[PDB]
Formats: sequence, C-alpha cells, structure tokens
Amino acid sequence: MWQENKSWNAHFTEHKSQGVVVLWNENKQQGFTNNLKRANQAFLPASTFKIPNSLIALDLGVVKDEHQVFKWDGQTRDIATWNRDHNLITAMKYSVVPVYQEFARQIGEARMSKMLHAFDYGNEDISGNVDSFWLDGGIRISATEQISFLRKLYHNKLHVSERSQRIVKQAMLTEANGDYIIRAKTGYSTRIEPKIGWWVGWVELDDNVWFFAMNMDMPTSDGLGLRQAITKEVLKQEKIIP
Amino acid sequence: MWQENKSWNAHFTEHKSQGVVVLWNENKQQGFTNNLKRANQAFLPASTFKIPNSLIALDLGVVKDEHQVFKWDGQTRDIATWNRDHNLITAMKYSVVPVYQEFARQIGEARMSKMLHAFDYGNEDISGNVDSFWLDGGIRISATEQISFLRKLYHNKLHVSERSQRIVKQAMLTEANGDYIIRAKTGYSTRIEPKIGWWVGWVELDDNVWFFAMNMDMPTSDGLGLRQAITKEVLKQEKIIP
Ligand SMILES: Nc1cc(S(=O)(=O)O)cc2cc(S(=O)(=O)O)cc(O)c12
Ligand SMILES: Nc1cc(S(=O)(=O)O)cc2cc(S(=O)(=O)O)cc(O)c12
Ligand SMILES: [Cl-]
Ligand SMILES: [Cl-]
Repeated sequence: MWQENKSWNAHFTEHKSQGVVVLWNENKQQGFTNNLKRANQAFLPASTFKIPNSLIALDLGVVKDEHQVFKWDGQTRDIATWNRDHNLITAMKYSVVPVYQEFARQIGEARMSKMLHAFDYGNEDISGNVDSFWLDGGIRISATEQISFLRKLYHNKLHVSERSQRIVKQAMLTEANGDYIIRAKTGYSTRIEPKIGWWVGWVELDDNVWFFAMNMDMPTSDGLGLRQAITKEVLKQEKIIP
Repeated sequence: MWQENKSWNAHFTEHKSQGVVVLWNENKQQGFTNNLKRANQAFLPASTFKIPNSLIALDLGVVKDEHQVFKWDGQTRDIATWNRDHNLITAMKYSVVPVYQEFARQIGEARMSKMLHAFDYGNEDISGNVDSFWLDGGIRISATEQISFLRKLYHNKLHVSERSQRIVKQAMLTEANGDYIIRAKTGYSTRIEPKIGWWVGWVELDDNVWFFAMNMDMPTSDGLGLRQAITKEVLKQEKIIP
C-alpha cells in the first residue's frame, strides 16, 4: 500500500534541497513516497493548519461564509498582502495569519481541542496559545497524516457539516485548467526548528484523484517556490500532469 | 446601471465575427456590453442549459452528488470524449449531451417546467421534446438573462438547496490561477438558426466578481475557440484579467 520511489530524490538534489513528497492514488488505494521515514515524521503544520482551522470556524459560525469580509486591524505587517481586508478565499490564498489567529481566539481552546480530536488531526495537541499553536506550539502532523486528513475532507467524512467541507475545498482551489485541478495549501514553519515548507492537497483528474503531501527543509524564504516546483516535477514524472 | 461600449466590436471584427459580450460588475452594480439590443435578444441556451439542468437533477435526487458515475450506454458517438463513463464534473466539462438528456427524462416535463419557472430562467418555456428542448425546443434566454440567472446562483439565491448550487458552481470550474478564477459553461446552438456559440459564467477576483455572458454567430465548429478568445480580449481591455 506504501511504496518508496527514491528516484524522486533527484528533483530535491537538483535544487540543492531535501524533503519528502507523498502521493496517494485514490483509485488504486496506493501510496508513493521518496522517503517513508520522513513521510511519517511529524512537523508543525504551519499555515497548512488553515484547512482544519477554516473547517472549525465555518462549522461553529465564527465564519458565516466564504464571502464574509474580515477587516484589516490597522497594524501594518511585513507581508503587504496581509494589510488589507480579506474573506476566507483570499485569507487562505495569501496565508493571512492574523485573520486566522482571530478565528482561533473565537473558537477557543476547548472547542479547538475537541474538533482536532474529532478530526484525528496529527497528535491533536494544542499546547501553547490557541492563536499560535500551529506556528510555535505542540501540534505535530506528518505528511501521511496530512493525506489521511485530506482524504476525509475530500469524501466529506470529517465530523463537520458537508457545507463547511465544501466551502473549505473551494477555498483550497489553487490552479485549474483543462488537464487538472489542484486544491492545496502552502505552509512555512519558521518559529521552531527545523525550518520547513509545506504543500499539501490533491490533484483532481477526470477519472482519478491524486492526494499529495510534501515538506522540505527551508532555511531561507528564497526557496519557497520549490515546494510547488518539486511537487509538479514529481507529478510530471508520474504522468499525473503533462 | 447599463453602458454600451462599442470599442469591444473591434475584437469581433478582428476575427471576422459578430456577437455580443455582456459584463456585470458585482461590486459596482454596473453592466457593460458592446450591443445593447443583442444583449437582450433571446437565443436557444444549448449546452449552457446544463447549469440549470444540473441544479434540477441534483435538487431532485436524480444525481446524488458530483461523483456518481453515469455509465456510457455503448453507442459510439461523433465526439470521442462522450464515449466513456462520466460524472457531473466531466459531463459538464465535455458537454456530454446524452448524459443530460437522461437527466431531463428522469426529471420530466412537469418538474422541469416548475423549476424553470421558479428559476425565472429565460422565457421559462419547455415546449418541445423533454430531452432536447434546450437544443431545438421553445426555450430562449438572452445574455442579460443569463447574467441575472448566474447572479442568483453565485449568491445561492436560486430556490434549490445551497448544496445543489455549490456543487454546480464547483462543476462550472473552468480555469484558475493566481490571478483569477473562471467558472463558466460553453454552449453551441446548431439545430435552429442562427447558429451561435455561448460562453456564460463569471470571473472571480480577490475583491470582486465580473459576471459575463457572450454569444456570437458560429456557422462552423471551427471557430468555437473564439468564444473564450474574444471574451478574454474584452476582459483584458477592461483590466479585469492580466
Ligand atoms: N505564514 C507564512 C506562510 C507562507 S506560505 O507561502 O507557506 O503560505 C509564507 C510566509 C512567508 C513569510 S516571510 O518570511 O516571507 O516573511 C512569513 C510567513 O509568516 C509566511
Ligand atoms: N453539445 C455540444 C457542445 C459544444 S460546447 O463546446 O459549446 O460545449 C460543442 C459541440 C460541438 C459539436 S460538433 O459540431 O463539433 O460536432 C457537437 C456538439 O453536440 C457540441
Ligand atoms: Cl471550486
Ligand atoms: Cl466565425
């Protein structure tokens, strides 16, 4: 059910990088990875936690819908796209942390713990601040655990309303053309070592769905584009995308 | 509220074509078109009727969800992509008429007419064959009436369940990148003159949505790509997409 394909390491080696890419063939129920050990190594989810955070916020009514505007708090921050009004779609697209920190505070630690346990999400640990535990707290999730969570979300099997799951899957939309649809979420963990970058999601084809979860060492923010580039090179080699 | 911009006609003249493009700015509540008269002239919806047909099939339970497989009936047809199994997403993507003719037969004339009346869709006339009235029957819809219908769908305002509307909006996904999301449906009306090609939908931006409905004279299937091409040129001229 799991298979190691160490040939994908050349895509990491070419860009002087190191990480793991995990693929899941939904039709055949088979998994593939270049490093089974790192595939099961649990890291801070960083901004990939915006997927479960969105689900909980929508199911609890903290977020009314994907169109509700969340005004900029006026604090000018270092990322320019953060200093503006956002809805759920654009907050996920630009990884607007302060918007989701506001969501987490309204959710509260008690409901956040209960929901993450219902989601079977990682180690289900929210130790630290309720509005930063996915950035510098105790929550840890592996690439294979991201796949298991994403597979439940795809099939609407999470312990939330179907509506919340459909809205979040819409907000995860990243790329779409005549060949494939990518619903995914980026992540960048910097507060706690090791500094890593995430990209988790799935590729929808006409007759199949390929779930993917990747993470890689990210000492500097200059290599952040390699998350999508290395993943797409693996997808191209596997004939998943042209 | 409505403004005519005849400069768009140059994009039709460049390809030796004739048609109308209707744009609606949702934030500003203004509309723009190159031909006010043709914008309100009613044509056969052709495969753009797959939007309301999908909504009706979903709300009535004829289609359970976007994953239900509709098996190929075995008859080899002219369009190769039709000679295979389909779900709601691929049937919309490839405009698989035989799949939607089966939907219309299951829906029936009484339910179809009741729903189109509730939708305020076009002239609400289902006269003709139960499984082809949108291709050669009495139903007619204008480009502005398409936008009016699409605006209700975007806001989950149609009388069907919100779930049915969210599923159809997902199935309408055509293109997505870091700049915009296009949810649209193509159409090609050939059985009754004038032969016309349709493209209706909307473009999702970060803080606005531009609804569009275009139709153009289409004597042959060779120029079907001009529907998107001319629409994109108008969108680029109005600085909606880069
Ligand atoms: N929370 C964050 C997510 C992402 S994402 O590309 O994975 O979505 C990138 C980030 C980049 C920076 S910075 O170092 O460039 O200022 C800081 C962040 O907090 C980020
Ligand atoms: N139902 C149809 C929809 C479309 S669409 O691109 O507007 O969706 C194109 C079509 C082209 C042909 S043909 O002339 O190439 O045989 C035949 C069709 O039935 C079509
Ligand atoms: Cl979508
Ligand atoms: Cl032409």
